[PDB]
Amino acid sequence: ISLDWSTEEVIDVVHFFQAIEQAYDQGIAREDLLGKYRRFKEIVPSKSEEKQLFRAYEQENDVSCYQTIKKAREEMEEHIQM
Amino acid sequence: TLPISLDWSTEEVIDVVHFFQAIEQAYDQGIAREDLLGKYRRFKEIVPSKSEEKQLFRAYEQENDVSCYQTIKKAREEMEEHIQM
Ligand SMILES: [Mg+2]
Repeated sequence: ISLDWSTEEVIDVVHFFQAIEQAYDQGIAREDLLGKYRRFKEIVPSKSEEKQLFRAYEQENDVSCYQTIKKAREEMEEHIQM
Repeated sequence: TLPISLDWSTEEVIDVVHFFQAIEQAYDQGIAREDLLGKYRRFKEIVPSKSEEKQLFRAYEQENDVSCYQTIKKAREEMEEHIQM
């Protein structure tokens, strides 16, 4: 059973997608991006919901939320640029 | 015609498992268009190669009465949210 979001949670999710965009712009610190992702997953624990949000966001933006986060999780590079 | 070998992470294996389960769900009680496509999108993140995708669909369909192509095609082209094959 899923839980509805508080206004604070909505903002945290907005910040997450803005972090993804930042990765494709001037870049973002690994620690920053992972922190935004950690928070995103606290709010969206469902793997299915995550996939739906990622696809919906990518429909209008030429980015890959999955590949960006995968890189941040697996690589030790301090600065991430997609 | 090269013999395919797949190198996926643990989570990616499960993402692929969820994709095929999604296709099966479409033939059972049905599934939401958005969920199905979300899982197909992830499948393509893991299997960007069209040749690998084609062979995986074939491998699954050889033992399961479903059509990955028909299901995703219908989902992509039609607007109804509830998809049932
Ligand atoms: Mg409710």
